[PDB]
Amino acid sequence: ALKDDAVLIAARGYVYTAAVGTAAPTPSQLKLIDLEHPEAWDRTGWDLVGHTSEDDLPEFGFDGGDSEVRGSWQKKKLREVETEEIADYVVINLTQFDETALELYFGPNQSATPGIFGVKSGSVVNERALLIVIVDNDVRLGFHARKASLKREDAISLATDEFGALPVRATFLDYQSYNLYEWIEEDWFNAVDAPVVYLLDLGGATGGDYTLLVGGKSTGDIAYNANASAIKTAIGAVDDGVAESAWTVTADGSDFEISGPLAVALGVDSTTGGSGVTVDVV
Amino acid sequence: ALKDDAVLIAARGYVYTAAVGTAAPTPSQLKLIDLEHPEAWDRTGWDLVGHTSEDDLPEFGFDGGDSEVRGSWQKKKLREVETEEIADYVVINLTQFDETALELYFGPNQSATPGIFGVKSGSVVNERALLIVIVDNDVRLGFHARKASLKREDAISLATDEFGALPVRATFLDYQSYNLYEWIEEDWFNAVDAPVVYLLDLGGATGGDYTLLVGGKSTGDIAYNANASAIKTAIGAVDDGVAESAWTVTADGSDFEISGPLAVALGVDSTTGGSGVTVDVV
Amino acid sequence: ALKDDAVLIAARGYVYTAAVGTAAPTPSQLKLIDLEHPEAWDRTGWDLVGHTSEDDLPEFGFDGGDSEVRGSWQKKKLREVETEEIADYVVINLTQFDETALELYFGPNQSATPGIFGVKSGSVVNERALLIVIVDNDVRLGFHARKASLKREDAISLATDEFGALPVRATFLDYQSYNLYEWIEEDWFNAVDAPVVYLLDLGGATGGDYTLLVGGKSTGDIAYNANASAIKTAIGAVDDGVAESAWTVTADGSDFEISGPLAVALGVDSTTGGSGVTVDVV
Amino acid sequence: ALKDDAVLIAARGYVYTAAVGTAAPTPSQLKLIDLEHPEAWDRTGWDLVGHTSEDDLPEFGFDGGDSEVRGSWQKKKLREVETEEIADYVVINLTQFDETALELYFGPNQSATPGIFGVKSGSVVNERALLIVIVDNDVRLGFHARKASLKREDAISLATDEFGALPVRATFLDYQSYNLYEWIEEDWFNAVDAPVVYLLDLGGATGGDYTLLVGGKSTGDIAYNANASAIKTAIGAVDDGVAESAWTVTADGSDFEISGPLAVALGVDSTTGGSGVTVDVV
Amino acid sequence: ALKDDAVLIAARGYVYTAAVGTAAPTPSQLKLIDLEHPEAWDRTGWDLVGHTSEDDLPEFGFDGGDSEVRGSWQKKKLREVETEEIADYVVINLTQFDETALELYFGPNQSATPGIFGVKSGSVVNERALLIVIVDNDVRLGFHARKASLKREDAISLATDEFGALPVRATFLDYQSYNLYEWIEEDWFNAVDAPVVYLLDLGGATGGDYTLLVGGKSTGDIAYNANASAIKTAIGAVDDGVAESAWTVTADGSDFEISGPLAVALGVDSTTGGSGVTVDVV
Repeated sequence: ALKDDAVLIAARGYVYTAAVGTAAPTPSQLKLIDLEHPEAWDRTGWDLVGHTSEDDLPEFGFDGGDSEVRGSWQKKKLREVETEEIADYVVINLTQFDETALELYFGPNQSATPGIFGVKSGSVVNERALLIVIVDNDVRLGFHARKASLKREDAISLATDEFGALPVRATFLDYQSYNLYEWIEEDWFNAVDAPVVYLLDLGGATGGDYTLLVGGKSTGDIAYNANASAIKTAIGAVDDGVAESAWTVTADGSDFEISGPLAVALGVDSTTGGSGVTVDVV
Repeated sequence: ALKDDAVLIAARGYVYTAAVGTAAPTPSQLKLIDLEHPEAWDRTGWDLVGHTSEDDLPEFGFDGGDSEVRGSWQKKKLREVETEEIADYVVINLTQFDETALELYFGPNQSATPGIFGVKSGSVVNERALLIVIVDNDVRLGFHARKASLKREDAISLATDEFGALPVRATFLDYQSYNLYEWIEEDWFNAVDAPVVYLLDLGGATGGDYTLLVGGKSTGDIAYNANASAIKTAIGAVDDGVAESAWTVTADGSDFEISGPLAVALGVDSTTGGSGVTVDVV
Repeated sequence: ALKDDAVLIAARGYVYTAAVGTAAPTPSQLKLIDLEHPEAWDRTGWDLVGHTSEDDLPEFGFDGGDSEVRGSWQKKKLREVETEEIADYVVINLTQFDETALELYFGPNQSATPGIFGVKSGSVVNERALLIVIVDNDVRLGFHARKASLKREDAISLATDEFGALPVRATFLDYQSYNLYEWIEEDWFNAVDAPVVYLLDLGGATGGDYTLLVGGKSTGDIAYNANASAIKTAIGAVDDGVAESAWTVTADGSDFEISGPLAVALGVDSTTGGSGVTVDVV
Repeated sequence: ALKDDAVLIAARGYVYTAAVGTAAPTPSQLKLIDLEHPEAWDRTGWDLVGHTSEDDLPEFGFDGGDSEVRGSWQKKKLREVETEEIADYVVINLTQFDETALELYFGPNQSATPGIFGVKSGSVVNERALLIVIVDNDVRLGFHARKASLKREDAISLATDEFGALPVRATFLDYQSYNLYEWIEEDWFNAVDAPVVYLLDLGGATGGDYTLLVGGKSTGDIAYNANASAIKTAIGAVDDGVAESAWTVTADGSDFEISGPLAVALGVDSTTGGSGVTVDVV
Repeated sequence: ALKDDAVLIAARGYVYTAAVGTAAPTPSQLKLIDLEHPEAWDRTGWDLVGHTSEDDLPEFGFDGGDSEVRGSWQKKKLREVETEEIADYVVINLTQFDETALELYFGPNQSATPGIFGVKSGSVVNERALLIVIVDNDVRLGFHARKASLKREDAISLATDEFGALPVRATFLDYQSYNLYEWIEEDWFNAVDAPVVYLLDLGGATGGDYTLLVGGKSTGDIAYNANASAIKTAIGAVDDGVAESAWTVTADGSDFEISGPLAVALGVDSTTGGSGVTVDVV
């Protein structure tokens, strides 16, 4: 279904890392968590990766994944076969230059003396857990990987007016029978299939009649004191392809549930009392 | 011929998916369905895939089709032959981060937990039927594939001022006896030579209780010596998608002419017997 | 051989198609035919492909034609060879989504059902004749191929703010003893060597004198009373590489028709009232 | 048609806001409303925005809408296309500096303490429903929008001569099933298309004759006791060819009434007794 | 050459619309129609657009039309070309706010309820035919666009001291091989020449058999044409708005000559006395 609440702009976001395997905040915690302070979290061990580029948001790419359509002499297209496997990564453009951000790009500090960061000959291993939180007016698309192997992706960028940047690629590694990686919103994933209810209210009406509008098409006159079976009858009697048995209607005085296969609204109202009729959605 | 009705401009459109092999709404239904609610339709089983990007529309690409002109020593240019056969697809840029629209990009949820969606490996099988309805003015060009294999086309896009995108390539695969895919629009493809008319008999009968069928559904019942308006309003049955204003009827007292946007058939023949009744195309 | 009328701009134009081998309008008919009604022509069998994009006109490309020069130890750089045979084509961007334009891009309709256009796996032949008429402001350069093989050249283009398009490539194939393709225009292919001639009016102005500007050199003064031989030797007097044997001068009664190796223009007029002196092409 | 009372001068007016989606008063019960008091209206939830400026009235602008005329190589001037979607908005200038004016412009108060309105780093979402009323001599055109995104349009004005003001732009946006905004006035939109009728009242006549006129043209004398068909014949008999069959005529009280495609009036009158003949629209 | 009649001043005017393709009144009707009542004309169904700004007269602008001069390496100036085709339009400042004006600004009314006018998005199509009649000294330069696509030009204008306005642009489009617009005036655009005459030749004739077409309808019966000029007070009495003084008539022996503002056509009188009366143009 088309949901307008789940279309996402990445307007601000945060990136965290920890020793491999650490649990991210649970999907109920992630909406209450304070993002700038990993020292305050109930899921301890996360810490911030430092500032990250506004121009270069994390690129959730892949490499490999080529495939060909194959078939017999008889039927030319019957399976699509992978030539080589997908491998999954994210590219992160760090911009802070502390040890806390050079360590992801170069690997662990190779010298112990104060005020320097030392580097050795190549092929160091730098596996780390990764958490990312993309935040849009307090909707929070969370992403977590139990293990990722980090490597530098391209040269260190410098400029005279833009920020310098340390582009690092995290490649996702399968860890200890956990998932490869994982997305964390309470309201969007494995959520309960609750049908839409139009919450009609007669609003203190007295005398006269009103008309429902369903799928953009209008029913007849509904009396200010009509019952649930009559309302269900009048919606089902709209010339619009769905039977009466497709609908439900349930009552509490002025309050009604209406629910079924199409959108419901109000056309004309002449019910001469209170606010007149209204229609909310649950 | 040149026609100005058929220069498509595709300003809005809806993308739907279903389990492999499910049929689309027919050419005469496509002109009448409510597009935003797939649970209302005849030809059930479709689900709306969610928001699709307004700039990166579905691209109907193909790979292969490499072709060479050939001929023998005596006759230099006699055939054009395909060195590689046409592997055929449509690329949809989904822009919604629900389970309903990640499932096409990553395969099924792979975890039990409420509020989480997980990933395991690069390889998955994700085969679906596809329907696209492309709308401008009143023309609604449909496109239907009985079986398509879905894979991710490239990286998840993110930006600070434009919606994040989940691009999937649907690649078409051959499904038993059926076409690889069908374009659907009643006004254009296989169009009838002249606007169709159906005959109906009163035939010198008596007593004359009978029932019609339109759009696969039975009318209200019709009596002896019925007026053209009485037949027209009985054909205007509220089980259908079509208003009485769209139908037309005419008569010679013995015989009737009927015409409109759906086919007419005899639902139940005249209960009194006698000379009986029939219905057919003129 | 500079001819400004023959410098073509394709500002408007038409594309037609018919069963293989069908004959185009003769060059003398091509000036008379009504280009939007092929049903009316003296050459029966043509019909239009429908609308074509304005931005992307027919592209008369070719593939192959690679060649090299080769020799022997006996004899250096002996002969050229064409190492693969040149393969002409034209690409037409159709824009109707009607059956009359889907059938060129997808081959024949694979479904008998009214309102749908089925497509199937594998190769489809779709050989047919082609006629194109390019209409530069009342000159009509036609082009005809008695057999072309039509294949889809690229993806269907869809956009929200520009007409959708179906690129078809028509490769040209040899048919019987006929040419591969022909350009048809009565004025300027295989036409007569029409003489270029100048008319010196002299239609009044009894008294006074004028020069003539020949090849951009002025001759001296000549009087209104002059005869054909006097005009000839005055034209022949200039320094510029030509003499009285190269020129011709003739008269329609004090009104001179002249020809030769160089252009002639009015130079300077000083004749009496009456506006007689003027020179221009026949 | 020309309607001299549908020409609007925006001499006075009022502006109101509410939570997203709340209904405005219906047009029946917009005539009765007390506009200074948005408490105790027909439909509740509205609040007054405060004093809007007296010279810089609300302006119903829009952004985008650049459209271009598309074509084809065969025929140009096919359908026109919008290259940008029209973004309707209204700009309102508020002369008040109280919290009810500042929370439209800055978004909600960022401070809890009495007697201050603290504000903070921007990007604040401020969606609101909007109602505007224009008042002109007892006709009262209203306007209503279900959702608008309010934002600051330009700098705050201050001066020593005339009141300061805050400019705010309300961009209209879609909100579920409903229209973008709706104009409200009872006698104008969707009102019954009733034809014009003229009463011809004989004013207490006792004898004599009179000339009627139509479209500025007179007709021959009508007796004080002429019947409906006689006057219908005589008014239909004039030069201009609006013949008898174009006219409807009726009678009661010994008077007559006329209706038809041209306006009617009284010319010369010789009728004895009473006021003489009388005629006007009824 | 110059004349002072054709120096238009546009002191008053009218603007009309209708369904696409309908025909304006002919040049000889436009001189005698009554402009305020489109239901009276018997040309077709036009409707009057309502009041228009009394000082923002219609602006017949255009977009595009840019041009430059092309050449060659030999010759620098050989033809002028236009890089964009002329996109013609007219801008009309409507000023009444009734539905008959708002339909042209916002497109057709999207709300079904009494007293509410609604709108939802761009990509609406609002094709109409357009007629403008520009009046001074009762000369009437008409203008007629066969198909025009109306859109809003800029914002609704509201003011405290002069009328509000609804600026619409109508862009002219090609319809079905007609002119994209026409200017209509019988005295100016063609046949600026001595007035047309029709000759009737009586032949061999007897008796009061009669019929004579003028303006498409028969004149009333006349006895044997037996008196000179006696066709006056019949022509100029059954005349559709052009009385006796408009008609100039002469007769001698077998010959009657007739001239005036509307065409005389076929007639046949006094049959069986010989060859009968006959008619032709001079």
